Amino acid sequence: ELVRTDSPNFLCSVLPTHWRCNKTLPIAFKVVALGDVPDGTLVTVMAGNDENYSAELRNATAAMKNQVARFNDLRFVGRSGRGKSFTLTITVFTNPPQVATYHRAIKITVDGPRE
Repeated sequence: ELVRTDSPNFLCSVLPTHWRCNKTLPIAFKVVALGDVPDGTLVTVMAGNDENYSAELRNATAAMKNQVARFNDLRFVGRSGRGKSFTLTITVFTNPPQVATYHRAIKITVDGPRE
């Protein structure tokens, strides 16, 4: 497995985002989504609080084609956030929109423990 979504059939590789305005970190990113679709899917990273749905990202909206993606552009809690958890979701790119959510969302810091 990998950072899977609803099922181990759609797999991600990212590093934690437990703070506001993630930026283009040197960590880079990958996704692999196994199915019969001609494309792969669309991954969107959304920070809310079960009742907030604020979402806010900086290119953390990313599509897949040969059922794979390669990038470093994706940005979580983009134009800032506070008091929210990171609801990473895979939103599918065909007639039946297949919307899948990531196991563990972890609440984000404004400032930090110390800097």
